[PDB]
Amino acid sequence: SFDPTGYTLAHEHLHIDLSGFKNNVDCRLDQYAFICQEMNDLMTRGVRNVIEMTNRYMGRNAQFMLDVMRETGINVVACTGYYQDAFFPEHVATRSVQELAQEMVDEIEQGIDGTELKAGIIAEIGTSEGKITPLEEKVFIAAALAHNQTGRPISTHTSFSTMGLEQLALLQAHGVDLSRVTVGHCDLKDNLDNILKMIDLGAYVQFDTIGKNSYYPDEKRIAMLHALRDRGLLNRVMLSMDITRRSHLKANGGYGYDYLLTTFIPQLRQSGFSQADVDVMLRENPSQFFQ
Ligand SMILES: [Zn+2]
Ligand SMILES: [Zn+2]
Repeated sequence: SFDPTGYTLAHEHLHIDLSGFKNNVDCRLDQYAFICQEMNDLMTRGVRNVIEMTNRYMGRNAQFMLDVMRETGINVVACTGYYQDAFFPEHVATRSVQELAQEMVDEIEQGIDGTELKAGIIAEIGTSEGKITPLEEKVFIAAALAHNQTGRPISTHTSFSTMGLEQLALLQAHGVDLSRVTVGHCDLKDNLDNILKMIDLGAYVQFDTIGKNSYYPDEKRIAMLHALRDRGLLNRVMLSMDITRRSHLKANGGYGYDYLLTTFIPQLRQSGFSQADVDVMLRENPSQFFQ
């Protein structure tokens, strides 16, 4: 299963389909051969695990993930949960918070999509830009309930690096040990103040939008990583690319998942990070958090 001797990409999508919400086939990331080739490339750079963030109604495909693992040998940790307000199915409003929690618990305990594969994390649970809507609050409470019963960690989605502290306060008010929560997308803006506060509360933070330079530059992500390294806070930071589109794949003229290792990490080491510093974020942290 999980291989603690190798690297872990903390937030990725291997099979996601948000094409129906957008009317864009680019958002239907389901090109098997290409995805398998990308996993083989990751394997050559020491990656052994990928935490998949596609929950049921985001277009998850357990069989596809089982197949990718069978073909490449990479380990994929599947998730369970609900996305964000704009993408919620109608039933998030009509079901009770208890029913939502039960669903997440069964996906963790029995299996997902009719297969033998089980969800290993409650994720990607998100909030909207600059606000937590009533339905998102309900989903976060359900996540808290499912975590309090199964102990599986919670991995979130912050919209443009907003509301992270609010997500933590909500989860903690519902009995969640914040060391079991990792805040996604903290790297889409100058977000040091919030990040330091989140780490102070005991949560893990993620710089998982590496390569998405039209949103925020990698140079600035590197500067923020240095601020964390300077304060001895690297043991709370995890990394990823958050690949979501066909155009992100190398076969389609994109940068691919391994861009993290072929390009970003080399720039990070060039700016001063030791390989040990890198290994804390890519190997140590995930092994301690995801298991
Ligand atoms: Zn996300
Ligand atoms: Zn994502």
